[PDB]
Amino acid sequence: SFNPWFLTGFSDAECSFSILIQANSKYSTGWRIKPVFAIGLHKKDNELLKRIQSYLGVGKIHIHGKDSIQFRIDSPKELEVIINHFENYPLVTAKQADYTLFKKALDVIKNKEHLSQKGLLKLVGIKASLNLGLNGSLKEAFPNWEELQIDRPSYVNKGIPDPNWISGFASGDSSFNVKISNSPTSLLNKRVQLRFGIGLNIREKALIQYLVAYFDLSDNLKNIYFDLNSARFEVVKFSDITDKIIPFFDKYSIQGKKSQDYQNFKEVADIIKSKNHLTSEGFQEILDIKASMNK
DNA sequence: CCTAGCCCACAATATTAAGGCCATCCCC
DNA sequence: GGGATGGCCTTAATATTGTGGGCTAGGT
Ligand SMILES: [Ca+2]
Ligand SMILES: [Ca+2]
Repeated sequence: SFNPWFLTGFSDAECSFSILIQANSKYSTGWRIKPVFAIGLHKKDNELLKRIQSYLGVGKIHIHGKDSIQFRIDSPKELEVIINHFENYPLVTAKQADYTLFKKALDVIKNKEHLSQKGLLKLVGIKASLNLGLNGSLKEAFPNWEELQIDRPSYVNKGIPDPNWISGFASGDSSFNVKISNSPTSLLNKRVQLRFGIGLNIREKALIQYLVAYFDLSDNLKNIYFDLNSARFEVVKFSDITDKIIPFFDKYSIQGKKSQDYQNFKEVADIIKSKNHLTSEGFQEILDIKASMNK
């Protein structure tokens, strides 16, 4: 029906676990509490989110913006489903720490304890270390938030669990693109390369290393980059793309809007492999393909 | 009244999708 | 060594997580 590791991979890429504490005097604490699991996608991926909706058997899909939709689960009863899933197919990235805090928050909630002052203070303390933390509104309303705040759970990376996790994740958080460049020394005075990359935040250094080892690219100790904010890898060696990247994703396939892109990626790979990118007709073919990708 | 169900829609910054150009390879 | 690819480094414009707000119903 729907591979469960892909779902965890896609969720590592795309989901978010929020606990919203919204100011509202119609409530007895002055605050409403909203637990939200959410994946936001372009309107073009409504069918992917519908598949996810049936797989889980819970959740609703709503208009999210001019050309976007959101799959949302906000009920504590229905969130039992999404929690059970991840207990069985755990998040691989640091998101797992946001998830752990979301669980703790949800216990306060399932026990109606968020409707007391003691419970609210607990949630502020949990929310302090969750995603973007407290807005200004909460810091004003709870000046002692620093003391309430809880230790972010520490995150040690235990590895890639299943090849489907990779395609789930890559479906949301990888890039397939055409790298056009000037070439003085070539007869066309222009040049093409294919590029597959994944760019994450530096706290995922270990994951980026585990990924490059998984594809069998780790050879040489390079094409991996650690900027101060970003850990990244990019494959541009045509043989590496042809023999390691494509064969993987032919088997564990990219899903959603990025598959239209993977498909064009391969079209271009077919043109290069046949040396037709050295003719101007072919190089235009590629430029035309490129224009229509990711855009 | 006091709550959650359900829905639409913004924010700012991490991400996504590239682009420049030196180093290096190899068929010839 | 002409003609091509590999790889390190850089970056803009805005999707992407993450969030904010309000209408509604139902129990008590
Ligand atoms: Ca992501
Ligand atoms: Ca993504």
